[PDB]
Amino acid sequence: FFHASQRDALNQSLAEVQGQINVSFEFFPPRTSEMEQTLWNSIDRLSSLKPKFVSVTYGADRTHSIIKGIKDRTGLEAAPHLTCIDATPDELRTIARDYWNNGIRHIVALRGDLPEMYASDLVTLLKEVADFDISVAAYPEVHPEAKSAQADLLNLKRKVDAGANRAITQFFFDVESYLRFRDRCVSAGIDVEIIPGILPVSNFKQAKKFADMTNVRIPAWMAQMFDGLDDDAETRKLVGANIAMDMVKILSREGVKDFHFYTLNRAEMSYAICHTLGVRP
Amino acid sequence: QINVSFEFFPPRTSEMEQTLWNSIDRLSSLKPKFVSVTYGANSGERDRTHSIIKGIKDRTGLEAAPHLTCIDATPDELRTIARDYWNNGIRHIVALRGDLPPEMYASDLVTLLKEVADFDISVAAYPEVHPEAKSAQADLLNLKRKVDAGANRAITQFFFDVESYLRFRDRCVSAGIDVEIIPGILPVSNFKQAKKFADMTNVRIPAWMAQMFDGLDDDAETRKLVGANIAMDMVKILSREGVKDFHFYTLNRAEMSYAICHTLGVRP
Ligand SMILES: Cc1cc2nc3c(=O)[nH]c(=O)nc-3n(C[C@H](O)[C@H](O)[C@H](O)COP(=O)(O)OP(=O)(O)OC[C@H]3O[C@@H](n4cnc5c(N)ncnc54)[C@H](O)[C@@H]3O)c2cc1C
Ligand SMILES: Cc1cc2nc3c(=O)[nH]c(=O)nc-3n(C[C@H](O)[C@H](O)[C@H](O)COP(=O)(O)OP(=O)(O)OC[C@H]3O[C@@H](n4cnc5c(N)ncnc54)[C@H](O)[C@@H]3O)c2cc1C
Ligand SMILES: NC(=O)C1=CN([C@@H]2O[C@H](COP(=O)(O)OP(=O)(O)OC[C@H]3O[C@@H](n4cnc5c(N)ncnc54)[C@H](O)[C@@H]3O)[C@@H](O)[C@H]2O)C=CC1
Ligand SMILES: NC(=O)C1=CN([C@@H]2O[C@H](COP(=O)(O)OP(=O)(O)OC[C@H]3O[C@@H](n4cnc5c(N)ncnc54)[C@H](O)[C@@H]3O)[C@@H](O)[C@H]2O)C=CC1
Repeated sequence: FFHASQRDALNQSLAEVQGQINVSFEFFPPRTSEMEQTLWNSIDRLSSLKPKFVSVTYGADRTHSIIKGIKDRTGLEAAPHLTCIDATPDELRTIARDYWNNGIRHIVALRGDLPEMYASDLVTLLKEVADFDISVAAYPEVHPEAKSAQADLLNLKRKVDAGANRAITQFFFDVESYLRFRDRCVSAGIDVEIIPGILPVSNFKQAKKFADMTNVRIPAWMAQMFDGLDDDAETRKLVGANIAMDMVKILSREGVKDFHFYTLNRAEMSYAICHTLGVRP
Repeated sequence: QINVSFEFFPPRTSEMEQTLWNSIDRLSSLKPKFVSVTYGANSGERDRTHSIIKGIKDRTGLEAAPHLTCIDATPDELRTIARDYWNNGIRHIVALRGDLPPEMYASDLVTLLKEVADFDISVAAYPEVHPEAKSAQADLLNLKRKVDAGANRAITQFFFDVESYLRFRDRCVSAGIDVEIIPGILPVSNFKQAKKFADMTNVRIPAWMAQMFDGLDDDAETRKLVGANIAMDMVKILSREGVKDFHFYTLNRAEMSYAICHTLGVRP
């Protein structure tokens, strides 16, 4: 009936969007020789998809090196992450110029976490220190430390007004949440795209942990979807890929033409999802 | 409230033999309503089909339905085979005619089986019409004949255009065919092989699907994920349309069908 014809149109419209969807991949500095091997293999694999750009997380660092290793190994725009943790404004400016003179003109401005300065201040700083393409974080399901939804929302506009080139959302599994949030944004005056951050889930346990610490919700249907798969890595991957592909299908239909993938240094899942989006070698 | 069944085929090599039993153990934990095994005239013969059925029965205690064709087989041979199965606990048979290399049609086999014993009988249905049918009307009338002859249920040829199945089911009901029209689901991980199958059976492959597998000839892992996504989508749609039974053409592989069943609520 309707559900049948709807899926056909939805799959067809996605098939036609092949070629005009931008994707970016997020990685993290490896802590072992094994993970280093995995990372550089995922980078080589995902590079064939010619992403808009790739980013590297910032702890508290090999971040700078990896960025460098990428820009010259593949020649892709590498955007390093930067926080306000354990660093003074003077040091920050140092690092800033230390990147600009290295070909790095794209940075993901973030506050960071501790076990007194906000992201907004870092945005203005990078803008005060130079003119980088600032990418900040957005939270469709409100950041934990936010006073209220509107308060958190107003902060994003504050970061955008500060000079943020674009916003990248925290991962989510409730598509409605993202959509209504994106509406709330434009309805608030923010004129930048709220690029959805996609987390392809193969390890539900880890994913559930991340969610609890980021105030992200795990809809019941999803919890049921992975229930009983603790010892079935292969099935978890198929189920996880299915969920991600469906999510990115709905978003694509809703006009979203940009996606940021939390690869966790793995390429296959993100690679497959991109494939369904028309992003191929 | 969803029931499932899995179809396997007689292995022709030691490696496939290994693969098959690994899949049987894996899938058996899902407690399928029944499992079936195909028949290949020039690819295994009925002894190989019989062998697998006996193996499944003795090893899992699951209902195993052998596929039986009436081509190049005399009525007396068929009765002998039928009686042999029945006395050995095999009470479900997928009655098929088999491809012509007229004699007797599937409906004739159904009638012949019911005479031997009160067998549980499943017959083939084609949402996109059997390729040799004089017409869609005649092909449907034939399904009616097979059901009227004693067929307990119909199992459709695989399809990728879900609406073709939905429209077909409606025609069956309008035709008075009251048995269940169980959709045959083909999870695709090897598109080239699936396209060959589809082309030989006039099963339509939607443009979006052909595009989905384009460029993955040497990427088995991506084909699996894409295929699983397509399959899970289909069963979800079908499930919402009242389908309570699914038959999986596992091709002797378990992962894809296992995952799909999981997303359907069918778990160990
Ligand atoms: C794409 C992405 C990448 C990330 N990468 C990393 C990484 O590499 N390294 C890392 O350490 N962390 C990373 N994080 C996590 C992030 O640093 C944490 O979520 C952290 O809690 C700070 O958030 P923020 O950067 O959005 O800062 P902010 O935008 O400052 O938001 C944090 C909180 O401060 C509140 N707020 C802002 N201004 C004010 C004000 N003036 N008064 C009162 N309240 C205010 C906000 O409402 C919010 O609750 C990432 C997150 C995303 C979504
Ligand atoms: C679930 C399923 C399982 C299968 N398993 C196997 C298997 O294990 N082994 C194997 O060899 N094949 C198998 N097949 C394939 C099948 O045997 C072929 O499609 C075969 O050509 C027809 O078999 P049937 O049982 O549908 O025969 P029938 O139902 O007799 O149909 C065949 C054709 O004859 C027509 N017809 C019926 N009566 C008449 C009449 N009196 N005059 C003229 N035309 C008539 C029908 O409209 C149709 O075109 C399977 C198919 C399905 C869908
Ligand atoms: N989206 C988020 O909320 C992110 C938060 N972070 C925080 O910054 C820290 C330093 O970065 P790394 O060196 O990469 O840490 P890490 O090496 O301990 O973690 C590696 C990667 O796992 C993922 N991850 C870890 N904790 C996460 C969380 N709570 N939520 C979502 N994803 C998470 C991220 O991709 C991270 O890059 C992380 O430990 C984490 O606390 C980092 C990336 C994303
Ligand atoms: N569901 C269907 O349409 C089936 C059709 N058949 C036909 O009967 C012939 C003889 O049987 P086998 O010796 O097993 O052949 P085979 O040995 O060439 O094929 C082995 C198995 O692969 C699967 N298969 C092959 N072709 C298929 C098709 N077109 N559609 C769906 N599944 C297919 C079946 O499980 C079959 O048992 C097959 O070659 C095929 O043409 C057999 C089983 C199922």
